[PDB]
Amino acid sequence: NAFANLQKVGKSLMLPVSVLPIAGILLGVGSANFSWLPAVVSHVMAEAGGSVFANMPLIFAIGVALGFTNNDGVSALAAVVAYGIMVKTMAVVAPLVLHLPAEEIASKHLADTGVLGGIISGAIAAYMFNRFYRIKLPEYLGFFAGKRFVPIISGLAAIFTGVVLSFIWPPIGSAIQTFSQWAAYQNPVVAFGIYGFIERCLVPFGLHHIWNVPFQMQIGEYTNAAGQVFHGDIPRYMAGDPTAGKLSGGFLFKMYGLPAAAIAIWHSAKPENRAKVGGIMISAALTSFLTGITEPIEFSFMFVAPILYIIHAILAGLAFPICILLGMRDGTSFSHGLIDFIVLSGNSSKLWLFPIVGIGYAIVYYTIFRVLIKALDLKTPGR
Amino acid sequence: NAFANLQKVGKSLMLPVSVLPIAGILLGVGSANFSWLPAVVSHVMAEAGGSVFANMPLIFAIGVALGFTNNDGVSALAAVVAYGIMVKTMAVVAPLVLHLPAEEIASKHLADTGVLGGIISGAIAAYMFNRFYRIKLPEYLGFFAGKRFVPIISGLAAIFTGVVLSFIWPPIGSAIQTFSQWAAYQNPVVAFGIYGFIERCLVPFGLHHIWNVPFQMQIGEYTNAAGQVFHGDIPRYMAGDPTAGKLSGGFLFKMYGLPAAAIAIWHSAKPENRAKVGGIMISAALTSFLTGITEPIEFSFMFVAPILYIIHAILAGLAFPICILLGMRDGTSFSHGLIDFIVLSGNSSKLWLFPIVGIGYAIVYYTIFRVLIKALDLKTPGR
Ligand SMILES: OC[C@H]1O[C@@H](O)[C@H](O)[C@@H](O)[C@@H]1O
Ligand SMILES: OC[C@H]1O[C@@H](O)[C@H](O)[C@@H](O)[C@@H]1O
Repeated sequence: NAFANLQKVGKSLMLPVSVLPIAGILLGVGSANFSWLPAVVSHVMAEAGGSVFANMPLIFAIGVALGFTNNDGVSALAAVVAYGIMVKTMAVVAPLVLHLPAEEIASKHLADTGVLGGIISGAIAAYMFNRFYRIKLPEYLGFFAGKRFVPIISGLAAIFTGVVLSFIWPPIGSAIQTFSQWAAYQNPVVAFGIYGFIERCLVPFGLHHIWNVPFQMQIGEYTNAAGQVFHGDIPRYMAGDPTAGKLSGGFLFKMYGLPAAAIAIWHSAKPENRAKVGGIMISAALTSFLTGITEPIEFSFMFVAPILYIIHAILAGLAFPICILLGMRDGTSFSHGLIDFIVLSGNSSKLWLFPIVGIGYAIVYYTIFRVLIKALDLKTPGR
Repeated sequence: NAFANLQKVGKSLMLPVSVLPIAGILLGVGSANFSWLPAVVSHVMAEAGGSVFANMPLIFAIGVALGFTNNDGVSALAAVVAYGIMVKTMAVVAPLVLHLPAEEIASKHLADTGVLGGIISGAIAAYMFNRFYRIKLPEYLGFFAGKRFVPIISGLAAIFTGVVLSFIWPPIGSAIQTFSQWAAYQNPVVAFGIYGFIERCLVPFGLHHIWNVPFQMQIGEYTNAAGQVFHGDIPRYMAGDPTAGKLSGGFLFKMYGLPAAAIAIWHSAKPENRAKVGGIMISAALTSFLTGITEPIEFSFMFVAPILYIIHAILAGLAFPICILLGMRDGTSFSHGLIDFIVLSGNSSKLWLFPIVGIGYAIVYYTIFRVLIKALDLKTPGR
């Protein structure tokens, strides 16, 4: 059941992403320094959003623990304990292993685990909960027995894992740093084209959350004037990173093409199966256009027309290079929709080109889908 | 149902306490600087325990949220978000309200909420979960609907509450600071005598957790060489505070008298109801002697012999002044037992007097219970 196990990783890694909108509303608006809001309000909102982003590794740990424990809050408490213990164990052991000052390591994040550390801590907590949450102790130790024993063993395992990972990290950490530097600053064009293609390829099976975690949460490192450091395209754009927003190509298809593809599916639908198909597809198009959720649109032609899905994946992969080359920069919280498009427009660049290239993308999607449905006789909804 | 509501507060405030043993094992041993352990091991364990104690307000928020949401992990995630948002909102607004530098406020903790802030955040998260965890949104916004909407509204409410409390705190905070200073440094004798008496009076109904939260977690302020600041007798003793350990009077009755009271109950039991009574009471005595859990012993004579319970409460209240005056200093993690007595003995003082005064307390309890059962015909277990 490896395939199902991988899915639970995707769902568990999605939950930390679902709480980004509150960070986007606060940090996105606050960092924009809108003239129609007092500076105090913007500063407070920015600080609140930065607080939300400072706990992202802990939120990931909680997500993993809840995903692998049927959403039990004691597992979340164990994840908190284990994440704290592991982070402090690594921070105190790594200077000894590397024989370098702790301050330099912290500043350069040589031993920093971040989201991966949160995932490891949450996995430890989930395993300890699943094994020991029914542990029977001697009658005179019955108090610590059960869910009460989970945090203690989780913390012990956490300190052990902290020592082990303080020994193990340097190589994998250097590899991760090199990959992040490449994909963020050296060749972001091909990097994010591949990201888009692989994400569309993985969306059918739920692994796109796993594939997104690096690009959305880890690659890149931006520090604001307050000294807080952000990792990933999403937090870095919300924080106000001029180099972020490389995921802006999501808008081009999510808000224009997939809705245009749905419109094409509606039009190509038979008249006897046209009204209901149009209702379903307009609902899906509105969903993808406002929130950015593509699954109602993509699942319609995911299996019946694999050729259409491959063409969509290629176009989506090309969307990100198009925006990067054209300078179109606008970020999202969870998925690329109109709400995120407007709320997060404060730090955007060339926001006017988005409707233009979007109309182009809609025309391309509509024409391609209509032509290939007529030619290849693809059985899109309503057939 | 106010009485039941108060109970849920006690249970919810107990859960943060139940994860103290891992802090006690690590911080208690690590801070002791035992010669039979390498300095590196002790330092690592101390840092891990300090990490556990740094998140105590967050652990309290999670406890409240889980207690008032039937232990749902999404409520814990909402509590994390809300606690972070509220803490940074207060830290950024209070300097404006008080017109004082933020650094001075943070150092002196003038606007610090701590455990109370965690409780407030957890209450916000629990209320928002209970109200909105079934919220129905427009079909095109269905993604944010449900448990996904709880963290966003919880964070908004958290920032609003942060502003309100940054306005409201100074008076109540000054009152709390004065009470803590008094009970910790000015008249700890009467303070902890009253604490013991009221704790024994509230144990029957579960409010003793609420009554303990201030003394255990808030009164006092100790900072170690690492710069971490601890609040409450328990963390301060674990950290190595010479002035802490005022709860050491718990041992005198929990490990000696209540077990001695159980032995007296066994002896006074009728021969036909003596073997099983002795088994039950020896199990209870072992529980209270090792872990410190008094409920098995106290509930035996709680209702049948209210006079005995009142005498026990008075003796327990006198226990803490006795230790304070005699200098007997030894701390606990959750309750006063032999495991905590040994593990946390590294920072103890006059550990030799504990068995002596304990034998005295056992003699007193045994004599009093036997005499009053023979005289007043109190129907202790086995009658
Ligand atoms: O699965 C929900 C959403 O997750 C986002 O990260 C993806 O970009 C979208 O394509 C998807 O609809
Ligand atoms: O209720 C469990 C335990 O809680 C502790 O805080 C009290 O000191 C004990 O008397 C009690 O047995």
